Amino acid sequence: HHHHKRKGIILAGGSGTRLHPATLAISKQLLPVYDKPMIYYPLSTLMLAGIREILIISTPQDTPRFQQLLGDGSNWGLDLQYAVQPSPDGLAQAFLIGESFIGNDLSALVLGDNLYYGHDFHELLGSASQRQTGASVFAYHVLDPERYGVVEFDQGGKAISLEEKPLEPKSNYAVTGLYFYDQQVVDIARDLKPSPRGELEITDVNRAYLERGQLSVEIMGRGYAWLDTGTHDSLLEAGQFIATLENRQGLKVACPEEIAYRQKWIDAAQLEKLAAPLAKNGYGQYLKRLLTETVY
Amino acid sequence: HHHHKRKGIILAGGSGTRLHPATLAISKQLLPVYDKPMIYYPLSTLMLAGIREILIISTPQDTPRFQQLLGDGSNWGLDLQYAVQPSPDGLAQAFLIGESFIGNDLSALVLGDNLYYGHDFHELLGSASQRQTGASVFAYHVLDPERYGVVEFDQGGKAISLEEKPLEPKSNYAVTGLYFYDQQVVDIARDLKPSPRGELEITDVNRAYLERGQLSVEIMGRGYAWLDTGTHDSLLEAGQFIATLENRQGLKVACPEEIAYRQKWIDAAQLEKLAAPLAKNGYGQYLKRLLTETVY
Amino acid sequence: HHHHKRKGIILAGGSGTRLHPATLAISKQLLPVYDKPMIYYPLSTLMLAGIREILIISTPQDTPRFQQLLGDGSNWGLDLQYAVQPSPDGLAQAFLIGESFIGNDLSALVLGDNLYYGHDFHELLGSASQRQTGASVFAYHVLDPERYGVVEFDQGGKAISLEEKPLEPKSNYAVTGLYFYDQQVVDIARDLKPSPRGELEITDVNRAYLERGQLSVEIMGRGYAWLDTGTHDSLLEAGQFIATLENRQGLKVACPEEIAYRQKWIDAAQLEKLAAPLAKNGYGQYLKRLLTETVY
Amino acid sequence: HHHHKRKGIILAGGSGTRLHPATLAISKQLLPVYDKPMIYYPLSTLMLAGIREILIISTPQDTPRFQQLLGDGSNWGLDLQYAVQPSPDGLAQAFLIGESFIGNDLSALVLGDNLYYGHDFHELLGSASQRQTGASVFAYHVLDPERYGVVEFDQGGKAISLEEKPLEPKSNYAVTGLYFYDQQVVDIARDLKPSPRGELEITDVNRAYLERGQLSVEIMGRGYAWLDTGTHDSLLEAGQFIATLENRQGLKVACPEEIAYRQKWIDAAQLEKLAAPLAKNGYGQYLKRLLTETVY
Ligand SMILES: CN(c1c(N)n(Cc2ccccc2Br)c(=O)[nH]c1=O)S(=O)(=O)c1ccccc1
Ligand SMILES: CN(c1c(N)n(Cc2ccccc2Br)c(=O)[nH]c1=O)S(=O)(=O)c1ccccc1
Ligand SMILES: CN(c1c(N)n(Cc2ccccc2Br)c(=O)[nH]c1=O)S(=O)(=O)c1ccccc1
Ligand SMILES: CN(c1c(N)n(Cc2ccccc2Br)c(=O)[nH]c1=O)S(=O)(=O)c1ccccc1
Ligand SMILES: [Cl-]
Ligand SMILES: [Cl-]
Ligand SMILES: [Cl-]
Ligand SMILES: [Cl-]
Repeated sequence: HHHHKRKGIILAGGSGTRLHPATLAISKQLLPVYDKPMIYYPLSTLMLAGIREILIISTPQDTPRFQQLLGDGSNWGLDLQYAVQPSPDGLAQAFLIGESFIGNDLSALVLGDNLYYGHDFHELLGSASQRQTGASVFAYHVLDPERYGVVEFDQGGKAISLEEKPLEPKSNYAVTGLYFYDQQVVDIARDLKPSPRGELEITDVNRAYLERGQLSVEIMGRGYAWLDTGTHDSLLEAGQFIATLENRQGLKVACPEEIAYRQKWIDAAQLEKLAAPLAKNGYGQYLKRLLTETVY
Repeated sequence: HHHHKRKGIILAGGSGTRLHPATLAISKQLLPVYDKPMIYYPLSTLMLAGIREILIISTPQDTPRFQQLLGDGSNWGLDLQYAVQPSPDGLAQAFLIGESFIGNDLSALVLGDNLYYGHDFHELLGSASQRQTGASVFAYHVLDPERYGVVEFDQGGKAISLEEKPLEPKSNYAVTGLYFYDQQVVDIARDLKPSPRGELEITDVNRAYLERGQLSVEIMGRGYAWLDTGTHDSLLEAGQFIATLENRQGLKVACPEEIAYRQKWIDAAQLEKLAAPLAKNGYGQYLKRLLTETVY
Repeated sequence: HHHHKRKGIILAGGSGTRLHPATLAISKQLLPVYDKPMIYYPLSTLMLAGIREILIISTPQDTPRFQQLLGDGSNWGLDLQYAVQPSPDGLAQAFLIGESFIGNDLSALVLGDNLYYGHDFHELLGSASQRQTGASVFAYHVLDPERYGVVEFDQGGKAISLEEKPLEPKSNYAVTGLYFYDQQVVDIARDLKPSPRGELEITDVNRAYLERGQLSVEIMGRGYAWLDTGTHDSLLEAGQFIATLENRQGLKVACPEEIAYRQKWIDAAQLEKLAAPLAKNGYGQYLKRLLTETVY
Repeated sequence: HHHHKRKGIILAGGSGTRLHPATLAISKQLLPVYDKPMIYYPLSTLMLAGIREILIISTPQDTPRFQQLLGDGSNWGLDLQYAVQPSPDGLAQAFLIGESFIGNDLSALVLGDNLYYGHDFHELLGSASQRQTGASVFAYHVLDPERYGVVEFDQGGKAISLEEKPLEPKSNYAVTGLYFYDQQVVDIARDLKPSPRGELEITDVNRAYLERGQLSVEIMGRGYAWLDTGTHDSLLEAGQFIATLENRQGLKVACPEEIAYRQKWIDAAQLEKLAAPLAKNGYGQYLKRLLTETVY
């Protein structure tokens, strides 16, 4: 136990009224994507990147529920802490809210409703996580880049501009909801002004690194799935996508107890205890099977 | 001493740990089925039976959230009351919990995780609602009767036995989660002894009515969909099913605002106000279109 | 000189290049919807109307394949004939191609890519089939009327105009792909002039009947599913929709063997033989179960 | 044009009666998976492995249809040839049928109903394709390894046995439907005897390489999708899986014209011509867009 290198933040704050009435009772990032709470996925992304000290930011109403779901992290070899965003005034506000949590360390922000799947994903993040200066982002080809921060490249494949929700996007490349930053991000976030939309823009954070030549924009290839959670239709597809992978394989995607176990943050003895409450359903069954099966 | 309509109950309590970890932060009946919380579907079903006075039974933990979503019903021409079920002791327990709520009235119990769709469904509920003594249930042909209460019929089509979760079902006709009762149900329920599963069984209730010759079983035809919400798989399918119908039709299934509007429990002016806070999203836009479209 | 029942047509011709490359090797109406060829669904629809004598219209290239699948109908208590449509010149062309087949009889046209599901669907088809003069069509509320023939109603609910693919639909009520005709349709069809699209339009046919006051439009309610097969997306959804119903119920939608059995066009002994060559798979096992289960 | 290094074979032969009636009219590998014929996927796998000379083996009935779909290959920079398997007497029969096509060259067999997706898939195949001696296979963790050829590993992660459809599988690792072989496979196939099931087993081919220490079994990781096409349910999931990837990305999976174009087997001028017939639908639109868009 802990009373209060790279730190993680999950920004799991309010989506406004766009998925109401589904999200009227509870924020989106506590709803299941197939067999597990949405937040398990970005949590799992951070743990895959090797990050164990992690701040979860949510609305004032829902922190108790996040706190309840995940606890202090210790049962999974994590050190979790919690903070609140009172209004949805931009994703960069994560760096103001998390300022004292970050301290003097390196950091990474993941959106709490972002789903990543694919091969060698541990290596793709460990590469960004090892770059100790500047920021690292990921660009992914999408059909509807107007909804996102859009990267423009020159003919030699070098990032030359970023634009948030452009009316005429410059490419089909969109910045995904996963960001790695050095010790400069907090101080860049403090200097931000609200945009025409009344938000502290993460795209402004990232343009400040671009303007200094310190932004690494790596291509996240078509062979990776960055799954859309923005619409009722896209939530549905995501659960369909995860279910098809888990049913085919008899292996789970973004099972935090398993990831902990593979990183050796918990031992056999602890995994076994975590299997015990859930032993009557499939998820406890999965976790027990992992004790005696070799999975390459 | 000397003496001189039908209330509804929705049971939306603990699904224990069945669907953990998806349901760890929030109870099943608030998870979305496509674009609206699951509890809207059975609420709509009672509304369609003509029932305006309704008791929602939930866990102590989740009652506030049902209340936040649903309020007192006044916005939709209903009256909603709340009660808690501290321990999931079985479905027949709704009648003890709801004894003061029911009083000397007729009742209807609906499971808070049961979705229905189909044609003349209003009329099928009308005929059970207007049967003023005894009980009515609905029998539906399912692939896996062993999971349900099962009705055995004789060669005349008459109901002759009921068995809860039989290993060797006598038919494929499962009893759906919607039950209509006369003034005898509370007394029947008080006398029940817990099953060996540690549960007060709705099927024991229906058997009492059967043994007194006061149980109408109606067939809910194959042209109706009675959807499965028991697993992560079936839940996903339930969302796909609704999405497909609403995207095809430009009409919603189980939109409580709409149903109150068509029942004339609320007027055009009242519906316009309900639309306003959701005007940016599709749900609010749909409520608005209903004002100026004849829909047959 | 001196003179003294209803045939069906299924149009399963060229979808041109719309769904190429999926449909390059094989026509649309033979692609599966879940577990059975698409053409089974509209065939089943005619069977449900009581119609036993049926002409299948396909491309010259694909007729052998319809014939290999369906034969002459004798196995299922029907009589199937075949005709070809060398150029996709429009739906009303079915009446010229099928003129000798129809003779002096009543008719019914069904599109070979149109799926229907719902309750009392038998009865809804019964009332159109038994209307012996004029034409009957069905109007269904859709999200995208602009893609269909659209019915405009006056405030009494009476059909007053029909428009093919209007840019500004007068209602959301599209005319479904199922049409019932008296002995005037062939003559109406011979007189049509091609539309500017180079097509003989079914909607022109229905307008002739409207202008003579002999067009019944019945509403196919929202409790019916009329499924979309026009796109790769909608097709996939159509398979998901059927799969969900059949997996839930342990019953099939549009199983022609079953429907002949229940119509008493074939007997138990005949159905047992049809089951045999499919006995290893689920379809054959289902046919076998139908012999020894009462299904209401 | 060509009249009749590594060669490819696609075995797209009969699945018997297990998907009847869906497959009664046409073999499975000509049915669409979402927007394209199933065979496009394994074709695309071979082209991704750098293989351009390719033999397509099908039933006698369906060769004309495969021939019709794909032609001589020349429009896509391939050299296709066709041959027939008269009865389904085992996957190893591909090497007897293809003996003279193979000649003295290296070879690779892909099953015509196998779908692969994932990142760095070009590199994973180019590694197997470069190993000039022995055979290379892939092992993938699945839920139901009894259906497949199953690999057993020792504690150091070395393949020590292969078993075809074991009643008690030794691991959850299954051999996928993609095989690379040197000049020995033809002569090993000729010496095979039929199994207890009356088939020339590909697993026997691969055990012969294992017994000689010449089988490379590489793990295909959980971050890759090997999609199941064996059941109606699994076909459906696959089309759902592909559609979700293509709709999110605005990029296609296994578009052979695109792969050809990226390998430089056809130029801009040719791609443009292939866009022309399909210009009115999305797939022609996709191909034209590829002329003027840089996709990393
Ligand atoms: C399918 N993936 C996955 C894995 N690859 N792994 C393997 C794993 C686990 C711990 C450390 C490295 C690796 Br590789 C795992 O244990 N769980 C997984 O869900 S993943 O890398 O694409 C992924 C991990 C976490 C969140 C989202 C996807
Ligand atoms: C699709 N259905 C439906 C309707 N039929 N209706 C029409 C309606 C509304 C009020 C009273 C009668 C009728 Br009919 C509606 O307004 N909303 C609906 O969702 S239903 O009858 O099958 C249904 C009602 C309530 C919950 C689930 C399905
Ligand atoms: C689900 N339906 C259905 C049925 N209702 N029936 C029952 C049936 C059969 C023959 C005659 C009347 C009736 Br009811 C059946 O045997 N197979 C069916 O698929 S349906 O009436 O909506 C339908 C029939 C034909 C094609 C598509 C749907
Ligand atoms: C999504 N994939 C994919 C690609 N990766 N590519 C990129 C590509 C194309 C040609 C040569 C190398 C690469 Br990388 C492509 O052009 N089409 C694709 O479908 S894939 O490598 O996983 C794949 C290719 C072919 C069949 C099945 C999957
Ligand atoms: Cl990639
Ligand atoms: Cl019915
Ligand atoms: Cl209806
Ligand atoms: Cl992997």
